[PDB]
Amino acid sequence: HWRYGGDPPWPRVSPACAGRFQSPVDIRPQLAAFSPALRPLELSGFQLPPLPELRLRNNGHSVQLTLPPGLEMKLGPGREYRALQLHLHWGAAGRPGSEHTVEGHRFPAEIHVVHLSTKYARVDEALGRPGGLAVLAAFLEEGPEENSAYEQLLSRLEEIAEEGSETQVPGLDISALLPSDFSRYFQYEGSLTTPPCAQGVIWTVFNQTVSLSAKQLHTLSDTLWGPGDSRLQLNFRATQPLNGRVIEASFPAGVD
Ligand SMILES: [Zn+2]
Repeated sequence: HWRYGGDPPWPRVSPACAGRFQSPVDIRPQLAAFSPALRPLELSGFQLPPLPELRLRNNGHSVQLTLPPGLEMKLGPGREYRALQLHLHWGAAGRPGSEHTVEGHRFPAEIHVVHLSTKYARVDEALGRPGGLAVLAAFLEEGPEENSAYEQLLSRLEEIAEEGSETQVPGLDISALLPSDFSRYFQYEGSLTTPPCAQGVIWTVFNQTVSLSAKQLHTLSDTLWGPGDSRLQLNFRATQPLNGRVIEASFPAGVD
């Protein structure tokens, strides 16, 4: 069972993790290719009613929320997706833990919403195929006040503190966990960021962050336990070389 960090490498057990087009990456906005074909993201069905409830589980590597059928996400013509699940990556006290970085800057945490192309019917069919999976990624930053949407999930972490434990949470507005600016993002082709590291994943990284209180960020990083009896912390993969890939930007960066 793979773990975050070390020692031992990931490719010893999962060779595809040594592929050339892996995620996450460092984003350098002044060097991204401006692409006016990248239009605002379109989501539908993300505002869920309270019932039915959704599964929330500590899998030892993250906390993962299973999404119900019917959430649709469109990256552009020919690029339509159904949402499957979301999960988080974080650091520890006084240490950030986002997966993507911007000019080498690491943010406190990161949310990933994983989607399946409408071209397939099962995740296993889509693994490794160009565009088969798409992930929406947003950075979580510290703001002054409590984020009410995130509190619906963060208040439930204590009951799933032990690795492998699960609970049920009321339906909520999944789009309220994401930034409000759907027009400004970066996009590139990469991989799953855990084994088996399958390539072909379309990554979309919002430029705008979401704000959580200091207490909420502490709740996220300090509540859960992983394998053995190590704290579930620093659960992010190191950034990977672009190897000639171009990151596109849906907007002009771009001055400083
Ligand atoms: Zn992830």
